[PDB]
Amino acid sequence: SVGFSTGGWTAGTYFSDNKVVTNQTRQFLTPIYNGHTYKALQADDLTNENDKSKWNGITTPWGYFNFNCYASHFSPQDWQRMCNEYKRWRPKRLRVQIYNLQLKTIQSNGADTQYNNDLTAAVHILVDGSHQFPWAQHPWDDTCAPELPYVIYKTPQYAYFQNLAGLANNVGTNSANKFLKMNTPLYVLETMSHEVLRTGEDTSFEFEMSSGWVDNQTNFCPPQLDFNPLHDTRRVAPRATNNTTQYAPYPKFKKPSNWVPGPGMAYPGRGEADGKRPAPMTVTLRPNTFIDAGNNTTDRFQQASYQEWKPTDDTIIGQSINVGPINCAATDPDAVTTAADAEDDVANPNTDKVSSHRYSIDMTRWNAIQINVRRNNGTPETTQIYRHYLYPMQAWNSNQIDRYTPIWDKVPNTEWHTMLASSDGTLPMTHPPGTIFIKCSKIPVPSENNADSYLNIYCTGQVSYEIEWECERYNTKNWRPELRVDPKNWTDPNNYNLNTQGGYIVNEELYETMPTKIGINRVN
Amino acid sequence: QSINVGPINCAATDPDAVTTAADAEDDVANPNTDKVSSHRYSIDMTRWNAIQ
Repeated sequence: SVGFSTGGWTAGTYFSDNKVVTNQTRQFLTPIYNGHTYKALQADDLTNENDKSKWNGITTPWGYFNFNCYASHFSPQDWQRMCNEYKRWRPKRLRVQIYNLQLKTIQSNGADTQYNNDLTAAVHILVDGSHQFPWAQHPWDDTCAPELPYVIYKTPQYAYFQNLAGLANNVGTNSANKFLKMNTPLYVLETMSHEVLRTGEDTSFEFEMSSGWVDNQTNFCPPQLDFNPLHDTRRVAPRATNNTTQYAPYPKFKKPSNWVPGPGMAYPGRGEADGKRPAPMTVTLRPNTFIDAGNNTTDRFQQASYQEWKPTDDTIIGQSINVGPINCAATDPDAVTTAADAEDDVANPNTDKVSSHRYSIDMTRWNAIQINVRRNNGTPETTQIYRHYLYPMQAWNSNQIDRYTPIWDKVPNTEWHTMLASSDGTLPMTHPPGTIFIKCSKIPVPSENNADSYLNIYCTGQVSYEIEWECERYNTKNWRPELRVDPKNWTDPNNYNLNTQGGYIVNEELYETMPTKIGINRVN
Repeated sequence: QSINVGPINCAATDPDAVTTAADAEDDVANPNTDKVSSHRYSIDMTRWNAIQ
């Protein structure tokens, strides 16, 4: 009833050979969002020249839970133990419980604000498990459940994309412009069946997860260098004299390999001080039936070549498609393109404060690739491949991740996709755990004039979430001891600890990395 | 050797009209530009104009 709890606090991590189970409970707060209504959100009004986008979408009264991050499921201790004791792991399933719900009215009496509970108020809880709504979740959003278990979790508001103002507009006849505008979808969560719960009710959800592995081990040997120098190779290298070729054997310590360095792009980005085109890769969209108005009413394109339309810089900035990290097996951009978790004062350099995946010592990831030719006049020349695509006989490893990395990303729903090897370290999965949407019930109050007037309320409760992790211990024949995740290298010995104000101390002087793939060697 | 390969455009949308065309007779007397069939009409957002 009203005086019975619908659950209890569940916490702690279980370790075993084949599986690890994490248990977290958070007290959460859900307010009223967006005035209980749906609104269009147009970035052209919200932005300015420093960062401009034509992004259009819908903001909703709903909010959602986000469990996607490792620091959400692992304490620094438990993350250390994962990295030290297991060669790889992946999430098998997620169980979420929402319970001990409280609905309070916010009512002002004089200057005081009084908080009384409405025992008959309800909460809307929607789970979209088949992903029929947009999936607005960017993996690096700051909306994830809090790291410390005693911190309140404010649920983020849900909003999604509709169209690009430059592409979708009223221009031309039988044009991609109107069709993008006509065909723009609208999603309202009240059109799907969902639960409504009062204080005595609770609910639960389970999600099966299929994905690739997070690999904790590193390759000490470049696959090209794994050979025995004591012996000759039968294979001979060409030597060009005049119009003929003379052959000589490769040296014992240089043996040609069948194995090609993995795909990679070393592009840092423009490095500009604005927010216009910050990513290494930007993309522009021009449907072939698109009509350019020659105004600001549409995107702008000049034809550079026959049947080629080059976007203007404003068009590139406007469509705001930013792609990164794209580096894959190239290691030069690692520090610059993977960075996160930094606030910019500009007063003090955050260069070493920022987190990035730069710390991998793996030997399958390349600085530079050189191709070698000889011209007719006898001049050898070598150039480098800065964008190197998928090619037969490539083998490589993912970059390292840390505890502040998001766990998963959603694979786009499309006909075709290539192998899912992420540069940011997420595990792409076709169906991630379904989003749990939460909304306070809309309690209307009578009004003399016609007006939308409701009762100001909010929801508080406890969310318990649990992931079962499939893991594997390592065996090695290595004689020597290996690197492990440890505090010894920290600049600041007092880290992941509390100060006298209650502040949680993380990475104040420098970013202290607790990365995967630090020490465990696998043989080629 | 007369080896001709097309359409190769795949996800690039600029060649769509020009490289996919078919079902046209050439009199040259009247323009067949709009008479010809091609797959140019997709509004899909996964296919790109340009990559920078």
